[PDB]
Amino acid sequence: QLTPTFYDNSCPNVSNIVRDTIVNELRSDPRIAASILRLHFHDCFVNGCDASILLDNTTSFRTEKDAFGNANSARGFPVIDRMKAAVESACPRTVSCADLLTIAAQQSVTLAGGPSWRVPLGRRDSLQAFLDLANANLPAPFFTLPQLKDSFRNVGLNRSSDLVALSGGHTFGKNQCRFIMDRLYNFSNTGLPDPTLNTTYLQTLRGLCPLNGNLSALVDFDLRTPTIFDNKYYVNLEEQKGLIQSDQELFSSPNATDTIPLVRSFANSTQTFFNAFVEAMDRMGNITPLTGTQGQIRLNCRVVNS
Ligand code: HEM
Ligand SMILES: [Ca+2]
Ligand SMILES: [Ca+2]
Repeated sequence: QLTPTFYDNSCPNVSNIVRDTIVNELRSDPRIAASILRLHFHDCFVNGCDASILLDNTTSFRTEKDAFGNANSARGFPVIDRMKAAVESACPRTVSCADLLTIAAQQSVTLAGGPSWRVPLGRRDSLQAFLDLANANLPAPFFTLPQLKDSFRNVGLNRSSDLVALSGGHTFGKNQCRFIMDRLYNFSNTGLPDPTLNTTYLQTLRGLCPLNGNLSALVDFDLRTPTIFDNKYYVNLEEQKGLIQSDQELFSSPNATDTIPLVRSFANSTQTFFNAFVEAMDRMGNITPLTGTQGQIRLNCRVVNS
């Protein structure tokens, strides 16, 4: 069983070291908090939160960094290396990369203005990386609501609250133009923009992402508060201003009978959202962890101990 007090004796300063690292990084890179939260999400959805995503290529297995959902998208790896080194200095061979990334994600949310809580700890590091599983398990922005639900259920998160609350991670961070081009100019081969996208916002997005333009250009997930972790993400959905298809479907999908009331509840109360986010975050953080003597306490998050 994972427990929040796992390192209270072996490394009481772990959370503070993680926090300090993120605070320093945020000065030069204001997007790092969002990036780190996403790394934890992509770690947990592939064989569980086992730091498998942090592993680099080997001649025996490919890195998850080359998965469609990670390649030229996932970032912050050097920052994780930095805090790991700092933690290894303070507490040699004690804190796993899996736990480190989980704490990093929580501290990132808190630093961005979100809720503060102690995440369960005790996870251990994987002995391999899973590229094929990452390609299969990571959800895509073009997924329909049924597909999004399927993706979450596939890894162990059955609740619509899990999906709606965790999607709130898009209350900050960036998204490439490439992922919304269809919504803007030719949605589902209709030759028309996605009808669930507010027409005024449509114009704004088209200006940021012109047809035949730079597909790697970045746009804010939350037009209200781009870098603050708050419930504004849901207010946007209510006005048909979710950025990607997967965001707006939580409110507009024909299959959203169960998700609409959740979107409204989170848009109506910060407390309700934050409570749900922490609950869902801990559930995601409890996905098939290696514990006890299983796996290792990786010294270098990029490679398995030898
Ligand atoms: C429900 C399905 C989800 C889909 C389809 C999805 C899709 C995406 C896409 C397309 C991007 C843009 C990547 C890029 O342009 O490089 C992204 C970014 C992001 N996602 Fe998600 N996401 C989902 C769920 C989540 C969850 C559960 C979290 C965390 C709790 C999360 C947190 C983030 C953050 C913070 C960013 C910004 C990262 C950065 O700016 O570096 N996402 N997501
Ligand atoms: Ca993983
Ligand atoms: Ca926000």
